[PDB]
Amino acid sequence: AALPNPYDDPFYTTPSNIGTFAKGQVIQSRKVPTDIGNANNAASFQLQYRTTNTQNEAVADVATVWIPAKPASPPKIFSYQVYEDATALDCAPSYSYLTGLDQPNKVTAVLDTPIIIGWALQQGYYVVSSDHEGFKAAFIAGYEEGMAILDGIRALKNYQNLPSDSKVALEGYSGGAHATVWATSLADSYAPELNIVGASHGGTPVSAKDTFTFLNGGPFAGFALAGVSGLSLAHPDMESFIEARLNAKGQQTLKQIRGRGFCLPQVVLTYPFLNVFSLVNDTNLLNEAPIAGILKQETVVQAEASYTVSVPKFPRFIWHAIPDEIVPYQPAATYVKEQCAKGANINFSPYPIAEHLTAEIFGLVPSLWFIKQAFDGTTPKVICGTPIPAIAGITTPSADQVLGSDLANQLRSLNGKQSAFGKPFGPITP
Repeated sequence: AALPNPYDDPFYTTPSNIGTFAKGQVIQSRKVPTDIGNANNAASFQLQYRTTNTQNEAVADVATVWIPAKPASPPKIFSYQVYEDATALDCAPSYSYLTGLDQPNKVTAVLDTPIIIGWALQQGYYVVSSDHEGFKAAFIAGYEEGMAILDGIRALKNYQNLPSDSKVALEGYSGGAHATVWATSLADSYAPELNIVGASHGGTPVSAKDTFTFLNGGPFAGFALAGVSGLSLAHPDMESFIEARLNAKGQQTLKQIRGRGFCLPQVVLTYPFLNVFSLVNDTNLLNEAPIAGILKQETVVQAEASYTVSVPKFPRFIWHAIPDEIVPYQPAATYVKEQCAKGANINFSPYPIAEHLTAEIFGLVPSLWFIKQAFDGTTPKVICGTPIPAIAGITTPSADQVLGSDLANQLRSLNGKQSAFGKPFGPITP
């Protein structure tokens, strides 16, 4: 690619004086060439900034920002979260965004991603996409991800000298939706000064445990293992518990998934029909200390949580395939149900006839339209959590009206094309 592998780059290291930096303070910046940056005539930069990890230690992270040629005013920050879905450093979004084709997780940056970030830049929004997994690549570690994203937004504000009351919106799907919901959940306590006006996420993993039990032993069982890997990297007490119980097969498998170049496509292809419990000497692994307690912390479902879960009050759009075969629908429906009961403002779009990858496209145009409405202060008034399948041209403007001819044609060409997961994308409308 345009830069060396992150493993070979001192930009992806925490400096010794990291404790002198405030949360979201920029340590370093560099100009980078990106596919999206070239396509939209927007300057892209990488920011090394200070953030906080799960163990509450000061650490560095990297985010990619795009500066629109003609910015909207007042300043609007669009925070985009990718479905990285891996536990290796070079799977980082920042590296995948670069011009080049050899990045192992390149696929996460070339399908619907350029359309979304492209659209935001054409609106004049400043765009930030953080490496939400951090330098340890702790996949599905909620506190790690949420804090990294919120500091990433702070980093862009600091870098571009944007006003303290700049409007913020967040968007993501799949693994990116987990990162997004966690950022919105931690915003009140960790980053209350951020003017978050809206959020939009779909195919959302809201419970680490429920996603694990859903995926384990099936064709996408690699993500169950990746989740175990990522949580362990974020929780040292879980790491030690699992390592002591790993058999010979388990020890080599855990090393493999954390190895350089092992990213989303490798996770998909390598571990179909893997039972994660065959890697340890205990089937009751999840119900035991300290794992049971950690899983009660690594959820935004109040019924499962061992803490009081935040209820973001700003307008939100949440979509999901009811028949989702990768990220379970019911935990996400329960989350919406719980949030609405405690006073959330959620536009809920469950699709009765869809899959994980087809709902990714079905909810895209409505997602972006909702975000523009959140920025303009014109989100529709709905009964919280009432099922309204969102359809471009019916419940929102058409793909061409929202995206323009160029980006809508790019979205239409995704129909029948292989995704990161191997499954094909479908049409814009169900």
